[PDB]
Amino acid sequence: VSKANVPKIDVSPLFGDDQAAKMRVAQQIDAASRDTGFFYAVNHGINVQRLSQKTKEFHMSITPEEKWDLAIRAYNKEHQDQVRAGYYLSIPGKKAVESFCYLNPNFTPDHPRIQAKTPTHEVNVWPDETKHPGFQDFAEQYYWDVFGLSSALLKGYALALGKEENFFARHFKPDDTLASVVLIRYPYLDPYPEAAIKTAADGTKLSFEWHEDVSLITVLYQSNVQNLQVETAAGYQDIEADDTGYLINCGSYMAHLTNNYYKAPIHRVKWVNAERQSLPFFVNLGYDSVIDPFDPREPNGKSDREPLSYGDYLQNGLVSLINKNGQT
Ligand SMILES: CSC[C@@H](NC(=O)[C@H](CS)NC(=O)CCC[C@H]([NH3+])C(=O)O)C(=O)O
Ligand SMILES: [Fe+3]
Repeated sequence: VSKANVPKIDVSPLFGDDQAAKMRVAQQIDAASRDTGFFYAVNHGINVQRLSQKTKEFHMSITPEEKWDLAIRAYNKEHQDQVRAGYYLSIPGKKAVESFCYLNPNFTPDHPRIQAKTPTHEVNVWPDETKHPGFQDFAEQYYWDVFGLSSALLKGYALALGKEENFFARHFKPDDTLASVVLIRYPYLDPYPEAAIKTAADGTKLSFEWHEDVSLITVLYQSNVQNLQVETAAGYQDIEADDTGYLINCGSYMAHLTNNYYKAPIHRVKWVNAERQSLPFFVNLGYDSVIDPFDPREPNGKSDREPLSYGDYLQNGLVSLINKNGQT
């Protein structure tokens, strides 16, 4: 398989006030978005080594009892309110992956959307503080660090599409974003059960099948173990690993809003027998956020798509992804 073109882009100007330098970053985002759909954000300012260390400490110390106590409803019928947030268990002999998902720390018991029991909004669940000292505080702070990077990236995408820098960012707010962090553990297993390995039509062994992301953009940290592939006009291509940067791509809400000018790249996860991490941040807007679809390839910029609220998009997309590629 040939190597995919995934450029490294220094996104540091997006945190500053040099408008010309921001346009030069926006062009790089435009170019990558129009080519393979992927780029590595470098000079992003986040301490990813500490994120990996704290995540490993958690994954390797959590016990079976704690996983049931934090489990989503797909694994524990007693937790009917946990559709998104909580622990997603492995099934030894059958399913290797396991993970922990958390949402906006501002979704507290008194938040208006939590009081209304609005779909896709939940109060996070956390392990015992005595058993995992500092974990909740670290994880909540990580949400806000990656939120800050994501806001800066959204400024770059807006400028790239010919809009004002707050075009997307104005709908991405601390008090109501539906964004999520997922701490995914992909384990080393000896023997690796065949039931946990899928095979693509082209013969490639996979851990997760082809898909488009359910997001506006996805901001991903991964270990230094090659595993991702992107479908291009030249076929599936390997994405090189880089554990110092963030791998960025568009999700299907960006494809909808831009009329496929910036596509949501189809990508898949190869099977690798290695202990590693996949830590995505899905950049989701607010429940009622609606951006009128447009088309940057058309002179009048008009699109033939109907407006879709982010809440409707997200609820439907997450269900569809489970139906297509299985409960994770
Ligand atoms: C390289 S794909 C990256 C990663 N796979 C995932 O993260 C998959 C596909 S993006 N996403 C999902 O299952 C949606 C989770 C949504 C979350 N539960 C929520 O409530 O927000 C991986 O396997 O490495
Ligand atoms: Fe994905």
